[PDB]
Amino acid sequence: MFHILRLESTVDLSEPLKDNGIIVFQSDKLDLEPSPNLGPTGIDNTNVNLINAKGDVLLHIGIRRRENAFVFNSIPYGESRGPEERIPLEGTFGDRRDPSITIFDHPDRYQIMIDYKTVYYYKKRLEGRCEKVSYKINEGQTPPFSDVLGVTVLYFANVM
Amino acid sequence: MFHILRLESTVDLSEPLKDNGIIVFQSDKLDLEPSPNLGPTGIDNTNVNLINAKGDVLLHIGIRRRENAFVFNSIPYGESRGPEERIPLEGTFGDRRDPSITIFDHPDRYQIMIDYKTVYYYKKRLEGRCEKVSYKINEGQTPPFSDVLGVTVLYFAN
Amino acid sequence: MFHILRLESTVDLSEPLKDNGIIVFQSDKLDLEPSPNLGPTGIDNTNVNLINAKGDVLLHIGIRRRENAFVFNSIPYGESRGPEERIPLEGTFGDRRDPSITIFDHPDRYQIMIDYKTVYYYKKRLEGRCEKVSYKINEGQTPPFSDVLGVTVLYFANV
Amino acid sequence: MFHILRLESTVDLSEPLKDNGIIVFQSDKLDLEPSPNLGPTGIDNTNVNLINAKGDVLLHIGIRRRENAFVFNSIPYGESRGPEERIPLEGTFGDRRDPSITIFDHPDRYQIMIDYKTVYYYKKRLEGRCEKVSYKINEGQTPPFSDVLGVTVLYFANV
Ligand SMILES: CC(=O)N[C@@H]1[C@@H](O)[C@H](O[C@@H]2O[C@H](CO)[C@@H](O[C@@H]3O[C@H](CO)[C@@H](O)[C@H](O)[C@H]3NC(C)=O)[C@H](O)[C@H]2NC(C)=O)[C@@H](CO)O[C@H]1O
Ligand SMILES: CC(=O)N[C@@H]1[C@@H](O)[C@H](O[C@@H]2O[C@H](CO)[C@@H](O[C@@H]3O[C@H](CO)[C@@H](O)[C@H](O)[C@H]3NC(C)=O)[C@H](O)[C@H]2NC(C)=O)[C@@H](CO)O[C@H]1O
Ligand SMILES: CC(=O)N[C@@H]1[C@@H](O)[C@H](O[C@@H]2O[C@H](CO)[C@@H](O[C@@H]3O[C@H](CO)[C@@H](O)[C@H](O)[C@H]3NC(C)=O)[C@H](O)[C@H]2NC(C)=O)[C@@H](CO)O[C@H]1O
Ligand SMILES: CC(=O)N[C@@H]1[C@@H](O)[C@H](O[C@@H]2O[C@H](CO)[C@@H](O[C@@H]3O[C@H](CO)[C@@H](O)[C@H](O)[C@H]3NC(C)=O)[C@H](O)[C@H]2NC(C)=O)[C@@H](CO)O[C@H]1O
Repeated sequence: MFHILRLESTVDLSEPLKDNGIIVFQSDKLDLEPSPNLGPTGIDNTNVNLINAKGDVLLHIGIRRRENAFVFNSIPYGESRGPEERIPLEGTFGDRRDPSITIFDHPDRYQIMIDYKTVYYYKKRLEGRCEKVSYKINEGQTPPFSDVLGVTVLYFANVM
Repeated sequence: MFHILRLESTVDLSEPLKDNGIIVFQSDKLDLEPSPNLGPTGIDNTNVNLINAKGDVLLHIGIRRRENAFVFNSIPYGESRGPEERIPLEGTFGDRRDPSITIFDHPDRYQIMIDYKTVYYYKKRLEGRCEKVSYKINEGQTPPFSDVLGVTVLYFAN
Repeated sequence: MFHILRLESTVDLSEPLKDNGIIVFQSDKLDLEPSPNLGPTGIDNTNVNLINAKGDVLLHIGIRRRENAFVFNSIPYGESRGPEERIPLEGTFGDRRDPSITIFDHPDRYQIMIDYKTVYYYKKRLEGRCEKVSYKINEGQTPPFSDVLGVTVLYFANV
Repeated sequence: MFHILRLESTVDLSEPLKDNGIIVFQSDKLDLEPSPNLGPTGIDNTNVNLINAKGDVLLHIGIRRRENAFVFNSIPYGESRGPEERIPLEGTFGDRRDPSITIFDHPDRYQIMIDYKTVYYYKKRLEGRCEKVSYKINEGQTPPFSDVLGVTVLYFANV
């Protein structure tokens, strides 16, 4: 289904994401210039995340404008981050004034696409099905996307 | 392309909608119960609109929960509404949680679908291409959809 | 729902086309040059047809390479054709080597698209829902499309 | 892009399949009962294949109605096959009358779907991009699909 995902909020999916589910995060704007306001955290960070019932972040997708990179990671509920997996940020967005981040579920990894082009395969690290998604940003910053995202959960059979 | 359309706002399209353009208004909420607060207007009205460069509402689609109806109309810039064309509200959205209103452009009419099922063909009345879309509601009411809609502009296939 | 439609054959739809049904005839080839041989009819004609249960051709879409024009019409079963509605052929095909003719059903008219671009609205003339489709050509000619077409029936909500 | 693929033929793709290319083989018929005639091979085998420029079968997808299984493998041109990877046949088809086998390319593997539901991930074994596809059957048998398939080559951005 479709979900409205407001910046700084978590939305519950209607049901756990089934095998091979696809999640599309849609923004209507793209601003790759770093947030004019860095704020108290010292890290320009806007992220989307796939969460399980327990609250673990199965997949964290962070955009780092000041670091020229995407940061992928998994974060167990109430625990610290795992090791980061990073790819350069430049050359990913651009072709769409309305950028999208799509994740395709696979048995042991997530296929991550930017504007429907695959940029990374992230090996799963934590157990459980995705049941929630979030869109967060470090205190006092402005995101690279619209402050509201359209999130669509779909299956291959839905687009065929 | 994709647009975020907030309640009581107008969004400009990236370009004028071309012939046979398709505009999909997506909500992640459905609440067919009339707005608990009716407000000063006395009319429970939440609507989406297609507007030309000149500010004319080419097509107005109103949801009237208190009247069991959809109201379609066109409103010239700074003038009054045209005659209203209505159809029942019941049996359209049903209870699907993410309702959508899709408008498919034709040369002389708009095909209107609720949840991708065609409900009405509205004969065009005003000239000009759709260049902006809006989402409005009468003072003091709560809408039957989410307060933010995802609006997608597309053309059949690729 | 997908169907194989060979040249000079008719194929039953799995069920009649429902309101607002979309039928897409897909070819893997395009050749707008007239058929090398004209044959005995003297009319270079290849066509696809939407037919009801009683055999009536609800909508006939003919491609006339030598006449520079599509021909639209309806033919009751066992009777002669009605008045033809023509549009030029030039300017339709084709942004692609695998052309398609898509028909979108509407209560009173069909919307005809070439390569998903609308080229004409044809007012319905005969009663009944489309339950079969055909792909036909005049004796001794070769078509502008592949000798086999993929026909897909879909609805806006599939999409 | 669309292509007509006849049984016992090989069709060239428009260009080598790019990363994440999706290939959909569509049939307008489904018949899982074993081929009435088995033939001299003694193996009821109908298959589709993805082939590179050198003629190597990058991926072989075989339906074995008398063995209750799909057989996946890669076969270098003019060389014997490698080890087979199999999954049961039962429970994959049956939901629709027009079955399809989709292959979604990944860097080191092919994601295989039956009726758009993923059934297997086959690790790539041979080098080179897919440039041809084929549809074959053992001598004297009839296939579980129509004798002509619609083959669509697309990329996620196309849907
Ligand atoms: C102290 C130590 O052992 N080493 C320091 C590193 O931990 C530190 O790396 C940065 O750490 C922060 C906090 O973990 C990272 O930011 C977090 O990233 C995760 C996803 O990986 C995300 O969920 C959090 O939202 C985000 N935090 C905030 C507040 O934005 C950050 O990416 C790391 N940066 C790196 C590794 O380049 C570095 C800081 O440069 O210092 C070490 O001394
Ligand atoms: C002069 C006279 O006696 N006529 C009365 C009608 O005017 C009245 O119609 C109602 O008028 C209002 C105001 O136009 C309509 O509401 C508006 O609807 C348009 C779309 O058509 C929309 O753009 C506006 O947002 C909306 N305005 C508000 C404030 O919500 C309303 O739908 C009409 N209702 C009808 C026709 O039933 C009718 C009864 O209402 O009585 C006549 O006697
Ligand atoms: C009254 C009279 O006899 N006048 C002649 C016209 O009938 C004739 O028109 C042409 O008629 C032929 C045959 O009907 C048309 O081709 C047919 O087109 C229909 C669809 O409209 C198609 O289903 C048939 O397959 C097809 N027949 C064949 C054999 O291909 C043709 O389009 C008409 N051409 C016109 C009207 O320009 C004209 C033709 O010059 O001659 C009159 O004498
Ligand atoms: C040690 C030894 O001799 N091994 C024998 C195995 O080779 C044999 O396996 C069967 O082999 C046949 C022929 O190779 C297999 O069919 C082939 O399958 C490939 C794809 O894997 C396909 O491309 C070929 O078209 C196809 N050949 C024909 C003619 O259809 C078949 O799947 C194998 N069946 C098995 C292994 O279950 C087994 C068979 O019992 O015997 C060994 O002794």
